[PDB]
Amino acid sequence: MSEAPHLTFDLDTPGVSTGHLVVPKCEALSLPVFSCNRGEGPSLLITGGNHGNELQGPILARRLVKWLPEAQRCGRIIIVPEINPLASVSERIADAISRLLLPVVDTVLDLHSFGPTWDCAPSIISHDQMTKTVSISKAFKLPVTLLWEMFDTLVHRQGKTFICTEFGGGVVSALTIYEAGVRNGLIALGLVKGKAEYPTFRQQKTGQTLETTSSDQLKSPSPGIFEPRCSVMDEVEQGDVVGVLHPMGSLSAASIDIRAQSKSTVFAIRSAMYVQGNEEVAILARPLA
Amino acid sequence: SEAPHLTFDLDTPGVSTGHLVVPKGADCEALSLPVFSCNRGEGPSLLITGGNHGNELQGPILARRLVKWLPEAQRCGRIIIVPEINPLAVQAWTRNTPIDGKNLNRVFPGRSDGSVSERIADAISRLLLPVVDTVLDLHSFGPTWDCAPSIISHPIADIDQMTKTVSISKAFKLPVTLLWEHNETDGMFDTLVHRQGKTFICTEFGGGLTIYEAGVRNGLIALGLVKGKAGQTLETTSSDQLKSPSPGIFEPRCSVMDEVEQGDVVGVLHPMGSLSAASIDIRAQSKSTVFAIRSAMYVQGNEEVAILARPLAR
Repeated sequence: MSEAPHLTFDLDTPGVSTGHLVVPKCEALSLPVFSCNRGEGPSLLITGGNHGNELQGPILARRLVKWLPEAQRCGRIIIVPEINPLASVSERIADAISRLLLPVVDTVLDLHSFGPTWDCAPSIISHDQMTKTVSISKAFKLPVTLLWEMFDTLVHRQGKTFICTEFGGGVVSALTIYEAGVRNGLIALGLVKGKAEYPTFRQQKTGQTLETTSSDQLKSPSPGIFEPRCSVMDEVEQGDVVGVLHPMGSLSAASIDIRAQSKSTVFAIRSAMYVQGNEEVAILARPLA
Repeated sequence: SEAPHLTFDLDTPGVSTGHLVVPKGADCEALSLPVFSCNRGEGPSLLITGGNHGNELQGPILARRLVKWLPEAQRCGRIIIVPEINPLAVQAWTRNTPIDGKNLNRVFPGRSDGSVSERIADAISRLLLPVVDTVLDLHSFGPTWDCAPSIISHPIADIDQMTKTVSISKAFKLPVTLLWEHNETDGMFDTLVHRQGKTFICTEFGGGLTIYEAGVRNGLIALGLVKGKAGQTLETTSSDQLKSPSPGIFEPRCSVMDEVEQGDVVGVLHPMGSLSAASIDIRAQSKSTVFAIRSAMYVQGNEEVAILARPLAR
């Protein structure tokens, strides 16, 4: 009964506004929102914090909120740094974003997190508009642009362009790499002045387009303690040990090797942890044919 | 009913593998914790434990490496290893026991008719503790923390015991040996150290491994259990334990091993309910080294976010 979702300020108000997106009743959640409305030009929504466990997205989004008042040349940029603050309520949060934010933007940039248990390459993932989405994605000049075969559905259910930058909690994340990349996308979109620059990653200034399919998505054959045996960006040969699975019911039993099925690059890899059978423990990727 | 017991004989010469059976109780069925024992006759006795907490797997992994290496490397004595003392926690991805909510370490020596954590503690205390003089715990500092590969030594009033334990700890040759009177000694510490007068060594694993391997090998050499040829000593006091003044998103601004000056920003706190409000700086109270620091995460007011340390007086 009581109230629909609402914003605490008017999005048509020129300049900078800060307020909340109130999601109706657990009780009401008030998600802080930043909006800079500088008229005609590109309209972009930036979201972060799907995983309350890994906050590099939210930190990058807050930095952007402080910087955009001086740098934003035109258009409209809405920033919701933390989408899952408590992290049904998840349906109602999705609904609030769909009703109040998605209608006003043409593009959505999700600062998506895999969680603290994965390491992954600083990158953009993509699953006509595909050509547009892929060119815009490459314009970020991140170390990897991945063609990988739900929030993209919401965004697609309004026919908007969806860009997904991937964050993980492992050693490979690189916050300044992601900053440089997001700035390159805002430059590419025409929202801020400047020239795109590849950030230095692993002592290099390069971008690479890779693809991943089912054979490259390595899964555990059975339950146990997964131990990674490679790092993000490692070039592996077919048959190389990507990780080892240790059994928990016995210290005499053998461990199981988890091997790469083809020559490929380690895009993401799980940290050491207990996994069930058929759980993905490494994402490999290869260059396009 | 059933008492806790081992499924094999510790006095069996050579390498044995089996289980420690924790009987059924009021909250769950019996548990079988795998145990390794390498008996090479007369010499030092040692228990090595991992997996007291469930979100730390480097200890369990290191323990399993020792299980495979000690059959050829152990020269004498007896080494018992339990790579995961809290399988319930390891499997639930939880810090403490998911059934009873208890931190297995703080409940030692437990009780046979208590909750699951208490029965696990009772089983270890009745069957493993009485046969060892030294316990090595491969301890989870916290997966939300990055900390130096180290041993944290808690000051105690018994001078010889403190001297012996600190010397053995330093002989591991890890990056840091940290003197710290944290008073988080309920359970296992009080049991082994104060009640039993034993050598208790805690190696620290944060959530941020060949260092640890080499360290534990040096430790084993120093204990006379493995033959071979095998570092900063720092202290942390209350002014070195930095806390958030209010709830928000903590953002670290320094890394483990960084040497910070008095007044340097160690981290920043971003307020949770506002994008207009300014962030709060969390500063070092003295020139010190970063021993441990939290990962970017949500914190409540007065939560510890960084542990700084200073070199011990020479």
